[PDB]
Amino acid sequence: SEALKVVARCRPLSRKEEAAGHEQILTMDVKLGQVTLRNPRAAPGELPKTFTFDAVYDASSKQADLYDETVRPLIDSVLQGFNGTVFAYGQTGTGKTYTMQGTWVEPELRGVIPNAFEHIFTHISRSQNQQYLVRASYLEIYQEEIRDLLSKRLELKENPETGVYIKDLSSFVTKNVKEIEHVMNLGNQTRSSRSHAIFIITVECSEHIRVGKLNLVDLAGSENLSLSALGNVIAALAHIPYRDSKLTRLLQDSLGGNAKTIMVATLGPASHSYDESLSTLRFANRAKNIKNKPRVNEDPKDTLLR
Ligand SMILES: Nc1ncnc2c1ncn2[C@@H]1O[C@H](COP(=O)(O)OP(=O)(O)O)[C@@H](O)[C@H]1O
Ligand SMILES: [Mg+2]
Repeated sequence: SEALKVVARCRPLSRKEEAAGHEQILTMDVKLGQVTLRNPRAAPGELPKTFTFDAVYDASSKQADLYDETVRPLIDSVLQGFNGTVFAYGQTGTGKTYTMQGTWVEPELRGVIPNAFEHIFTHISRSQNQQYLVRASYLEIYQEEIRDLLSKRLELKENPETGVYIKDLSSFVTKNVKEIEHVMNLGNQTRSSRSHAIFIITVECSEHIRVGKLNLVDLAGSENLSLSALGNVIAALAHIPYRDSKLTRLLQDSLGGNAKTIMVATLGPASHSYDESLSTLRFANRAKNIKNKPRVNEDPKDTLLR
């Protein structure tokens, strides 16, 4: 058993936003993992609300910090045959994509996905007397239709032993960071604030075989039936209605199941979005009272897939 780990990230205030006359209202205390929100429409005597998380990251926080401190251990577990999930929840414009992919490709500015690639293949090539098979899949849920970004409309099936899976989901084998970076490139080329993006990395490992799955999820902006389903599942967990959306059926394991999960609550510092921030913080605050039970995974001799 283990708690869902929630962390907060806040992007900088923009010139554009200050030009419009918007005050900053989000403050963080990085030592204490805390977020504080001023209500710009607050009565005299009212105290800001403070939320506490496992870690917080503010405007001056760098991409490597967030990776090495919060996410790197999740990916080391995946390398040892655990299932892991990272997902970014937040208002459009607050940095879900910046966090997950990066907007820039340079090593210092990459997001969690391209760093996970670096991490994974460095480990592999440091490894000895051990064969790893890495496969990557890249899909999108839009209007509760699963689309395959690397092909199409795909269907969801729930078999007894194996579990919940997707029919005909393409899944490319990747020897390199170069090769797995090409897959993500072609996926992005096929693709945004209304859709959910899921990047899946599997690592079969033989020394005698383990398998770890990693879901790297960039959700639709919290402003959409799937965000509502996720809203209700979290609330029940913290009868869970997983079947109310394609998204919550897929993340079934990451939310009260067989996986290590990290939520990245992404926030904007500005006064025009007090209510959207509040909603995110409250949601991130429920999420941290969710308990998963991650196990290490066996893998059959026969894992032949196309
Ligand atoms: N921490 C950050 N530091 C610098 N720029 C950021 C940060 N977070 C977001 N941005 C930038 O602000 C914009 C919004 O980020 P994005 O990830 O696209 O938001 P979302 O995907 O949640 O809609 C992008 O241009 C992005 O490059
Ligand atoms: Mg985005």
